[PDB]
Order: sequence, then C-alpha cells, then structure tokens
Amino acid sequence: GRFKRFRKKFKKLFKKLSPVIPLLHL
Repeated sequence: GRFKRFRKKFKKLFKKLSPVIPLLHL
C-alpha cells in the first residue's frame, strides 16, 4: 500500500507514547 501502510507505521510510534495502558486509549 502507500499512505495507508505509512499510517500503521506512524501509529507504532504513538503506541510507544502511552504507558502500555489500553485504558487511556479506549
């Protein structure tokens, strides 16, 4: 893909920002 696959890559960085807490994300 292109911009779509790129989004998934950037999301991986955003995940690192959260303290492994699915609560703040949900």
